[PDB]
Amino acid sequence: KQVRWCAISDLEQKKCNDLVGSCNVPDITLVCVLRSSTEDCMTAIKDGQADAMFLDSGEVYEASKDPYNLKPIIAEPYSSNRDLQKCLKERQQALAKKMIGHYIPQCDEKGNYQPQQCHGSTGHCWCVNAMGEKISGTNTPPGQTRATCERHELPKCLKERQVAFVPQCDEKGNYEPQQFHGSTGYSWCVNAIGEEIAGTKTPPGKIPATCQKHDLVTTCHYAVAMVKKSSAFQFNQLKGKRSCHSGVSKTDGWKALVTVLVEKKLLSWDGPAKESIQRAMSKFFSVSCIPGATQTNLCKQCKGEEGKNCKNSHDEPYYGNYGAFRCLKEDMGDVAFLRSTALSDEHSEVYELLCPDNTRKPLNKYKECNLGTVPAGTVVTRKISDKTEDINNFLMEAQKRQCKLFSSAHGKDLMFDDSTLQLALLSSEVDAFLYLGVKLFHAMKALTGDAHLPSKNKVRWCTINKLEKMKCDDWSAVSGGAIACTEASCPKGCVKQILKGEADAVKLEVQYMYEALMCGLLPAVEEYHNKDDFGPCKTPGSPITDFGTLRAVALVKKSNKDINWNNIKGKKSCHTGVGDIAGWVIPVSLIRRQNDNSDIDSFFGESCAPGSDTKSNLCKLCIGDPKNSAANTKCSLSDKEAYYGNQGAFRCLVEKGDVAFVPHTVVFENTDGKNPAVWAKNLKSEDFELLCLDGSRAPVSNYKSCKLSGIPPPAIVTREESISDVVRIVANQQSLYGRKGFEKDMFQLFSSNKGNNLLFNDNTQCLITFDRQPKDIMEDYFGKPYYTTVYGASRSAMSSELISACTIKHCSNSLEVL
Repeated sequence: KQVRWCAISDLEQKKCNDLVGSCNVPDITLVCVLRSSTEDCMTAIKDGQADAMFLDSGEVYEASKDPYNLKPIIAEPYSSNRDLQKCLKERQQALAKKMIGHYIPQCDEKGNYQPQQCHGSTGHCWCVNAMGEKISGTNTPPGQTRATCERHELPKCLKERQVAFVPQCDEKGNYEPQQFHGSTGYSWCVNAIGEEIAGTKTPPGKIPATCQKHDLVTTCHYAVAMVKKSSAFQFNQLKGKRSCHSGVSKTDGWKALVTVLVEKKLLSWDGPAKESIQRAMSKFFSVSCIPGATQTNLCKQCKGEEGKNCKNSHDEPYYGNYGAFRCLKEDMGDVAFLRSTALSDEHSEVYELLCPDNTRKPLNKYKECNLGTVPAGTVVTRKISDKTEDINNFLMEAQKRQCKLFSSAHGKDLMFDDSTLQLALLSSEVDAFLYLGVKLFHAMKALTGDAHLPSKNKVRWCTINKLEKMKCDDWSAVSGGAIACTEASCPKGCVKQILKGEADAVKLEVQYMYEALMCGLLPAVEEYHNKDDFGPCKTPGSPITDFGTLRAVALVKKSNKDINWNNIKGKKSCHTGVGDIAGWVIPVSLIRRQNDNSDIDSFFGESCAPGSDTKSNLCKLCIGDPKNSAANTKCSLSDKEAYYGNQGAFRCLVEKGDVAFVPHTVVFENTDGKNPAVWAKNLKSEDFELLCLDGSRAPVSNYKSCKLSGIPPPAIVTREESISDVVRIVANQQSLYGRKGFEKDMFQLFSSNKGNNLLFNDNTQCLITFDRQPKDIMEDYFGKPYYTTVYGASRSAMSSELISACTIKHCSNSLEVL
């Protein structure tokens, strides 16, 4: 019902009052809280005196910590080569605007851009490639012959696959990051457009380089150094010069420049633990105006009034990009460090750029004469997110109602970057780390001084609950400084901690694996479950007969002789639950692979898949709670189902089913006398059969050959610089607290008085160092069958915030490169 925005200057508050008066959003009132600087506004938000504010990307990492503890919530979205049905989304967003006479993208039947796009109110038309970009030169006014529009929707990867080394592309048609030559056995990594990145080519037999995912994006902004053409100094002569900066905490004003100076060996400084950055910089420049700085000489050139001088605020006239430009123009500085948004051609007469290659270039080449790419700013609120909903509602309704958000007659870049086109809500999961990405986050961390000092003799294990934490603390007490503990909420959070340099290793089930391997983490060791062969564990290296991995299988009655694999469409199927690998994942994957219509809600009839829609066919014959008429619990992902799990899905094949999808063990777990005492009394393991791929059958004890696929074992993961460490520290720790370890009376790695299946599954036999075969990482852990069947042998089969954070954003002028 009310949203308080924090303004850092008088001009920002004037724009805020303007928007209070003009922008009428129903049921949400706007309020302007005035503070004197950026930091004061952050504090006011932390104190609940205000609700949200805009921040530069560089100010984000320090905002997520004490004494602010803020999180990003609303950012500007970038166009990329990963967007799907972009025309439909853009058309919807345009139709949602409360205005008339604006361009509403025209879509065809299939959700693709019409090659010709017209602006209705003006009569202008133009041509457009698949991603909506205007083909240069095709804008035609009314009354003039329209440019004939071709259909530019063939991607470059598919255009290269034809006329043919044959690359591998994904379902949409982009480049797979890992490329493998079929003629000459080799492996390398490629760009977002197919360019081979140097230093990655690998002859066969050798392990291949770990390739990283690339997204091609447009409209990137950069940090630049600007100098008047009359001056004659270069980059490595900055020492002693007078500088103008946008702000002490901005990326375009401070942080990128510092990273460059350090890499260029120009800044006399070693580490942030013994001397702050501002000291070294104050000794580097003579006099400067760097808003927010605490060194006297770094504020001499500023022109703010008494008390307003050198603040992170427009009250300081030299604050911001345009403030630094004004500082350079009035000759209060020799070089201005700012963003490529303040660039204009009206300035290309007097001003030029100053490249880190000790050369000068005109403004228009800012793409090749810069200090780094600068991500867009973000709206931030309290990490507790008590007001995210209201802020998002107000901002998006103001965008629909065409309020003057990203412009003002009072000044430039007030409240928001004036270069902002549209603001969109981020996932609630996104914090500073997920927003900045792994690389940029680690860079911010190393710059602020929180860089962790790696220990090659201590592994920090991550726990997912308090019971795991208690077992970890027992292990750490009996460990002798080799095992430490960290706390997280879910395995995904542990992977985040590992990538943030706050933890070292963690055991992941296969379901969490695809993301982990996608972010550069490798398997150090794996969980052995073969209850019958302790050979490979007592002498580390003795060959492995079988790993004890689960085998997903389809189990049927010998009574129903007609059910074969090539006719499973329509039969009552049985699933352990929506999410389980053997009970749900493998079958639906193989189905959408072999039957191209790929509809599983209609493929089966009256299946029991606990976890699907209560009204669909996937929740019939699901007897929910036999003796509980006080609650309807049918089709639930809990034991309140009489069909959840291996046992519950086995009840289905004997009751009202024709086929079940379970691990192979279930048949031997509830038959042949070793069964509970209700429904599987006189049932034997001979009365059942398995379904194989070629459409035949076999006895149950053929799960090695008549199998759907193989389930990869749970794996302990860590970073590549810790493998050789973690492995050995595991080995040392396994000869002491394993099953046949020396001090098994002190502690067991595979049992606990605090709970069951903590840290590792209780039926685990031992841990084995993951051998790194010379092939793809996913193909090595998952195995070619599982990989190809579930993920389609692709690195684009999944999209989450974490993979988006492990992504290199390849900047380009446009996606027209096809």
